[PDB]
Order: sequence, then structure tokens, then C-alpha cells
Amino acid sequence: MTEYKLVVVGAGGVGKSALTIQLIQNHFVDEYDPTIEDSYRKQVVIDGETCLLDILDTAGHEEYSAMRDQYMRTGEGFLCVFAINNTKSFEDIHQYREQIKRVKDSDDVPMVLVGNKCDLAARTVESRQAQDLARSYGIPYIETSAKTRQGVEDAFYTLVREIRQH
Amino acid sequence: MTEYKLVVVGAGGVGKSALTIQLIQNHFVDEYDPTIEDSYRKQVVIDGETCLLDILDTAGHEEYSAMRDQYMRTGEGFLCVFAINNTKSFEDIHQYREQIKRVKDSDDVPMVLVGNKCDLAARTVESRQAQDLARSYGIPYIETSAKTRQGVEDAFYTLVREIRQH
Ligand SMILES: Nc1nc2c(ncn2[C@@H]2O[C@H](COP(=O)(O)OP(=O)(O)NP(=O)(O)O)[C@@H](O)[C@H]2O)c(=O)[nH]1
Ligand SMILES: Nc1nc2c(ncn2[C@@H]2O[C@H](COP(=O)(O)OP(=O)(O)NP(=O)(O)O)[C@@H](O)[C@H]2O)c(=O)[nH]1
Ligand SMILES: [Mg+2]
Ligand SMILES: [Mg+2]
Repeated sequence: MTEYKLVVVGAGGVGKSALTIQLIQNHFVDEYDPTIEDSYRKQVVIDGETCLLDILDTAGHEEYSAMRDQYMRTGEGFLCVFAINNTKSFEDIHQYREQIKRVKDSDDVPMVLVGNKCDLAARTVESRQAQDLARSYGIPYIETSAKTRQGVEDAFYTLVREIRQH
Repeated sequence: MTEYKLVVVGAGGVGKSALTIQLIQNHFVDEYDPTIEDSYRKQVVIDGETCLLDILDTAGHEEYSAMRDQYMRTGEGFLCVFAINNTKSFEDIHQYREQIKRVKDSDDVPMVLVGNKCDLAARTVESRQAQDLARSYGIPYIETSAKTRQGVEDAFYTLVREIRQH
């Protein structure tokens, strides 16, 4: 079947693992549990086609330097996550977008900027500015909540459809 | 606020009204009830921005000839619906795609092909062929169910994001 190689990327503590666990195992993890690397494979059906989602869950900071080169090389699509209450995680997004362009020799590489944690009332990153960043890059922007499950299927599936259309 | 002028288009009986009612009033209509025109305005929030969705619910066949010219003129985005158990409604999609290009003087006009009724087990339109049609046009393809609510927020919101990015 079609496999879709997704890698979820972004800063430490943004919720990429609680995103991937909501999708894969339907429940919110409120644990402190930093990732070196976790891989989830799941036979799924998206718009009538069956496919296996092969998600790679990555570390926020880690040793992880040109040591990211290797997974952004194999990955077809990227979820670029930041949290809407962490202004620096929003700013580090240019670090990941460019390095993914550098290792991929591409300017269009299927991607989607995910503003996570939109259940929390004290936010510091307005959607207007986050939507501009995503329009600057020619990329979809989607706000999520791994607490509430708001938009997690939407981030994942829009990204698969971005790969389908590239 | 941003308003988003959506018009839902496609053949008679495909479920465009049960799509719009699922979205607007959360319930499945299993009624025989043909549309001349219905308009739904709803303040909503999509990815942190508040906006009013101004949906125009249209007739499948009707008198409706160059009398469609007027709404495809005002509309910003289109949901092009067919049902996955009605092969001719899948084929009439080129009628609507071209006329929307003709009245809009455009080749990229925000749109999304919706394969409705994916709860029903006897289907005649494979997703593979429907996904090709949507890749031919450079358009998202999304399967829905107004019975089950599967994918109705996904058809509507992907379409708003298509307008945001155009
Ligand atoms: N309120 C709220 N909390 C969330 C959300 N997603 C994750 N969290 C919380 O945020 C913290 C970090 O979550 P985690 O998913 O481990 O983040 P990570 O970005 O994957 N961390 P790492 O970079 O080290 O791999 C946890 O306490 C988790 O419960 C969300 O949508 N909203
Ligand atoms: N099983 C199933 N039935 C549906 C679905 N959507 C609509 N229906 C049924 O299909 C029939 C036609 O629905 P309707 O929404 O009125 O279609 P329309 O395309 O809007 N008709 P018109 O072109 O005349 O405006 C109704 O009996 C309705 O209950 C769906 O997702 N699945
Ligand atoms: Mg993690
Ligand atoms: Mg109708």
C-alpha cells in the first residue's frame, strides 16, 4: 500500500509526541517524557485509500545537529510544530524549514505549520502572525490541541493530502 | 471580520444540503427536499481566526443555466460535490469546474472535490479515480459523510484554507 513517511518536528516540549499519541492511541499524555526518537506505523484509511502512516517522532533539541539530516532525508512530509504560548518555539520554525529545504534540495517540500495547545488561554503567538508565516512559505497553517484532540486529524491528514498533491 | 463566501455545487441529490446542515445545525437530514437556494451565515472560528461562513446552498439541476453565472461570480471558494455511488454525478463535475473557470476568468479558483456518502457500501466511484481527477485539476480531494459526519468539517475547512492561501 502507499506508505506516507511523516516526520514531526519542532522545539522541545511543543506537544509533538502528544500529537502523535492522540492520533495513534487516542489519549492525552500529560507526562514529562523527552524523546530521542519514536516510530509509529499505522495502517489507516484516508479518503477511501488505505495506507500505512509511518510517523517519526523526533527530539526538540538533543545532540541533534547535522544528525537531523538523515530523517529529513527519508521523510516525505513534515509537521512543523510550535505551541501558541511559547514565542521562541514559533521563531525556531525557520531553523527547521530551512534545514529541511537544504537537505532536500527543494523549496516545495510538503509541510504544514501546526500551532499546538490552543486550549490554553494565555497565548503569546497570535494566529494572524502564524498564518502570515505559513502564507509566506506557501504552506497550510493548522491549530491543534493534543489535550482536547482539536485539529489533530486535521494536521495529519492535510499533510498527507499535501504529499498526494506534490 | 473576514467573511468567506462559499458556494456548494454539484448534481441533484448528492448531499450538498445535508453537508451544509451537518455543519450549520448538526444533524442528518434524511428528507426528500430539493433546493432552489438556501443561504447560511455563521460566525465561526477556524484556526484561531474568527470569521463568518457565508454558504450558499444551490440546486442540482433546476432552471439553473447561465443563471449559475451570478453566484459563481460572488463566491470565493467552491465545494464540488458528487456521491461515491452515482457515477454520472462524478462526471458532471467537469461541467461545474469549467463554468466556474469561465465566469471567473481563472484557472486557479479555490475549490475542493468532495466525494459524499462514504458510509454506503455499494460504491461505483473508486477513490483512486476521484483522487486523480482532483490531482489533474490542482485541487484537494475529500470524502465525506453527512450521515456519519465523517469529513464534513474537513471539506469546509480545507476550502477556507484554500482561500486563505490563494
Ligand atoms: N495544554 C496542553 N498540554 C499539552 C498539549 N500537548 C502537549 N501538552 C503537554 O506539553 C508537555 C510536553 O509534551 P510532549 O508531547 O512531551 O512535547 P514534545 O514536544 O513532544 N517534547 P520533546 O521535544 O522533548 O520531544 C507535556 O506535559 C504535555 O502533556 C496540548 O495540546 N495542550
Ligand atoms: N447515506 C447517505 N445519505 C445521504 C448523505 N447525504 C445526503 N444523504 C441523503 O441523500 C438524499 C439527498 O440529500 P440532499 O442533501 O437533499 O441532496 P442535494 O444534493 O442537496 N439535493 P438538491 O440538488 O436537489 O439540492 C437525502 O435522502 C439525504 O438524506 C450521506 O452522506 N450519506
Ligand atoms: Mg517528544
Ligand atoms: Mg439541496
